[PDB]
Amino acid sequence: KDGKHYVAGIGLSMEDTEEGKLSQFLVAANRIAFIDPANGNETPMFVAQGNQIFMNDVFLKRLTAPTITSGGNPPAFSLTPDGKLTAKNADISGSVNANSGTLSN
Amino acid sequence: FKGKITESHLGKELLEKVELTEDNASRLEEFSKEWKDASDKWNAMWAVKIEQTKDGKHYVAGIGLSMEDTEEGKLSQFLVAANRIAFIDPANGNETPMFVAQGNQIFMNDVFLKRLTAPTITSGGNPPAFSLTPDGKLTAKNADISGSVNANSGTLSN
Amino acid sequence: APAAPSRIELTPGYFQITATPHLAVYDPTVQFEFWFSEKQIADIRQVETSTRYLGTALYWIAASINIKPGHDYYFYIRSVNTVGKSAFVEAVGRASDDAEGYLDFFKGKITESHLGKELLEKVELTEDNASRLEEFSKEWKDASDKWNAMWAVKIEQTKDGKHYVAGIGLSMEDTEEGKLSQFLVAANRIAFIDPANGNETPMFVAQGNQ
Repeated sequence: KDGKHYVAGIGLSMEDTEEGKLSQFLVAANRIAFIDPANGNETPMFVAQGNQIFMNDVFLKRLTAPTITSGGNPPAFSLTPDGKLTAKNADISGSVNANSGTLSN
Repeated sequence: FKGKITESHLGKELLEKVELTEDNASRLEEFSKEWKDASDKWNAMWAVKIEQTKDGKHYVAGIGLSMEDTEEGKLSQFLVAANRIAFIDPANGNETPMFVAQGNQIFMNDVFLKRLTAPTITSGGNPPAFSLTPDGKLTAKNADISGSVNANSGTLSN
Repeated sequence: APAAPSRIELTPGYFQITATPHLAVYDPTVQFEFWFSEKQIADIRQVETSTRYLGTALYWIAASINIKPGHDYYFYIRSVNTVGKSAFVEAVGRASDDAEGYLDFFKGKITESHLGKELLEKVELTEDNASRLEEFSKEWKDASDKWNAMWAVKIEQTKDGKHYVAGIGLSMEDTEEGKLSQFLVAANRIAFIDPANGNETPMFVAQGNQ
């Protein structure tokens, strides 16, 4: 288009390195979407586009994220790489072991 | 994204098509077509759409990669319409999947991230050990903080 | 008249809920009628009309794709005998949440499938330094007069007497409810890249269960 190129494609390959044969599945596309058509469903449940991934409810074993946000401007809760935890309320059924505290009441 | 996929070429190609109508009729299909649209520009798509009919109802599954022409430029789209998308690492003959997507749910093993934006986070369980809700609530069993706790109010037993 | 059960235990499981009752007074001559529901009904007299009839036994297990993890489902349990039915009692149950357990269940389900034994568990090629690509799309009828379809590209190689296999497959097979689709990718590195503006940095890399 107007002198600029656009290339997309999928590919499964098995190549060789000093260790042995390594397999690799690759998808180069601007938007990768997964859709479950059960009972005629059309809402995607995994859409990756522009270095961003949008997913529905997800089940996990271990997460390693240095930044976690609740969304919104003035987010509701947030954890940041400096160890900061920002929240609006907190119930703790046991003990709060802090090195310092500043409370109004 | 559902709307954008519906307003695409594969949305009415891999889906919205009702080929075959009688019971026990199954078609295996795979095409590779590039053609010029009404906008005098080329759109291309390669797809494997396999469909079956049972009790008068249609089950269609498919893989499809296309690139079409938007107003600003060419957009490429890879789509997988299936009831269960699974990724498996076969190293040393492993069969346990590491990414299973089914029914608007994604199950994964440990994952590394740069930034997460989730309103609800749960530890899993009847009474979750820890939880974070969109109303700003942090529920936990113990809280060890190496610095300062700056709060408007506090209610401690001891 | 038989009394309502004192307690109901519900063992969770991967896409499944167990249900066994227990009475304060033991009586082996009574059975239990079990009904399942997804949404709570305020009225109790129309549970028999608005809930699925799970069955009648001393205990039951409801295992289906419809039951999802992280969701609360309702069970209506009653005690019946030669005298008559008893009062209906509510119970709340959820499936398991362990992603490791669900991935083990999914490994079992994939192994108990046609692509599981197609892209894996095949020992084609035996000599060293031998490789083959094989792309096939076949539809065939099973012994149960149902049709199963599949399309798979499989790469296999041999080195120093060991087999390295990778594959990409899309299939729809027959299960006890009808037909179910599946898309399997077996490879040592699964990468998603956005090539806009000459970008090569992947935005999703799956490898080594990470």
